[PDB]
Amino acid sequence: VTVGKSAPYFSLPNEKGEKLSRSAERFRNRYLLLNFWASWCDPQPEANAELKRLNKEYKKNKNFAMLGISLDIDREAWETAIKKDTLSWDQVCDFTGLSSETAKQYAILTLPTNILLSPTGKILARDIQGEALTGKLKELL
Amino acid sequence: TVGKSAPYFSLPNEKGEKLSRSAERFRNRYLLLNFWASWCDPQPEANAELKRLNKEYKKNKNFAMLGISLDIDREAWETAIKKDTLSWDQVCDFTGLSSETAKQYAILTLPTNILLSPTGKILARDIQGEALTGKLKELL
Amino acid sequence: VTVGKSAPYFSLPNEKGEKLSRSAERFRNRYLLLNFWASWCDPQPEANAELKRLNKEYKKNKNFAMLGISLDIDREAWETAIKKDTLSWDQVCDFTGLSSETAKQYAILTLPTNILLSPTGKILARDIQGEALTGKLKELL
Amino acid sequence: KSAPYFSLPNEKGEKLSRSAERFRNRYLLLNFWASWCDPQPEANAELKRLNKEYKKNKNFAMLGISLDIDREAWETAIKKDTLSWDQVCDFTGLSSETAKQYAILTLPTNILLSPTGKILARDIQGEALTGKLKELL
Repeated sequence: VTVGKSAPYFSLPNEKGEKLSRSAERFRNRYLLLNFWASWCDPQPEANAELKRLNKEYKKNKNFAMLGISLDIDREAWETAIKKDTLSWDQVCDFTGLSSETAKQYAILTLPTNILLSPTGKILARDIQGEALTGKLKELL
Repeated sequence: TVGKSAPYFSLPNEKGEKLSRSAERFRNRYLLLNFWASWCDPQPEANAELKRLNKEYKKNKNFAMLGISLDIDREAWETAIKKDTLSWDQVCDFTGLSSETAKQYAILTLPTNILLSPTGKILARDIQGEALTGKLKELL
Repeated sequence: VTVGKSAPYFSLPNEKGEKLSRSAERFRNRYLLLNFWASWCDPQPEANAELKRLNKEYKKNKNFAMLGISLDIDREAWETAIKKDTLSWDQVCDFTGLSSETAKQYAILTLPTNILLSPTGKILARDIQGEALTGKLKELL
Repeated sequence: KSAPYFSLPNEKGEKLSRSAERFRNRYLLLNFWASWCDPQPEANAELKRLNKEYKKNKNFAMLGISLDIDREAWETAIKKDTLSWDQVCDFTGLSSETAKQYAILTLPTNILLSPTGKILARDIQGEALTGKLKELL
């Protein structure tokens, strides 16, 4: 799952229990930024500022979506961090933690970690953050 | 607690009748205990996933679910049971935070799920989401 | 530990690991409001708003103090709630959770619960909240 | 339950196991942590106090197991927080097989083992930790 490979399938429940995949209508045929995080890693002030910024900036852009994938094991901790940190974009978590199959299939090694996917489900960037991320999204969007 | 025997309990249900694991409706089955209380139930998805499981395995005779509440008020307890349609067996002995059941099962926070094997061994605890449903999908 | 009994001894670590007891300089000779809570029981907007009001109203008043005693078992979850909810007063937690010795000795049955102590360490009111708490303190201070 | 086998390299690159001379036949406190996820200072401050308190007690040892993937962040953290007891890391991160086998789901996490390798307690902090050790040692 290096850059240019196909992104592994996922189907993970959101804050309302609805399972989301890349082929959901909110995500299909878009550049999709996945941000892997967990409440038990907070605070992440710098990582969340960049994400919040990108979420406001491309709010209306139909070619972009963001999905938070949490490695929380407790839905109360997960929701509390979503509310406290205003994580307003789509959020999913299957409460498996460090043993998460999705983290393992995405080869995620530390948290937080951003993975950028192309409209055809190809990995375009791994652990992209900061200026490099703002830059990349400017070019692509 | 994983691997040790589940402590004995005898707790009254909504009608006032005492239940233990040796009850006919529980014995020799995988038994999911969910500890909860109406006064500490801040995430609706906790009950919704248990409702989905109750529906999904209701015809499986090797599975049963038991809600144990740390409520202290019978009326708040029955009200939450109806409000969220907690259909499976429901017990409560009205001791609250000093519940001896909770202390023997090493229940430290609410809500907590504990999965017991047919001979009463603790197989898993504190499980939610895929950690809960994948484990059950494997056992049943 | 009914009203008019002695408050049991406690010695519990705060956010910096210092053990606090009723005999600490910050609490001695003061009316002491204990609030028992847990991050795993949130949100509690009504309860917190009430405590936050009192904290502010009586900040200058050297005869009144507040102490949050949490039944959290995880430091991170407890701190996250302290910050999200701005629980500025003193906070202690020994990470024993719902079987806590302190909870049991104060005969706390549910959460959140307030216990009001006198300067001599005697129990003035158990499970006191809302208007009854605002009026009781006006009357005492 | 029994403690899975591991063999992990320390700061000097030597492999350590529960069977190592320095751990064998002792109560062993394992602390799982990483420098990239250590947001609460009191986690380490309490372990440092225990390291100090039980220093002479030869029935007891501590081992830190880090999920770091960068040797320089790992050692910097060890020096900064003065993590003076034994430290291992094998640089696999969240994919750590040791973390998976000990069912470590979140960080930090403490696991207490008996001399014979059985998991006596896990996920304990504060009085849950210091009280259980007082009662064993």
